[PDB]
Amino acid sequence: NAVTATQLAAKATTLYYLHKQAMTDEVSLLLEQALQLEPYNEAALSLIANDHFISFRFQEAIDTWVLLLDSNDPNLDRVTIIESINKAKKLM
Repeated sequence: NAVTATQLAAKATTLYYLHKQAMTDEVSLLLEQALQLEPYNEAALSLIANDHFISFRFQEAIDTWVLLLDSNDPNLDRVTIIESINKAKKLM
């Protein structure tokens, strides 16, 4: 019935990328709500990490990705996430 965490994170993602990649209160709240429903939501944590990365906060990007890796979702693309961590690590 209700909107899913991924659907909330998808709206957050649209408002983010199409609007100057700003973490506004609106984007942050949609993400918070995705993570209230699913604490390890891939779409949500991935936006947060990417936003850190884009902002050159490489340590915080890594922390978010490492947190995402603790997901128990068998389908999680760990490979791409760890490539992201590795890039970030090299830019620090």
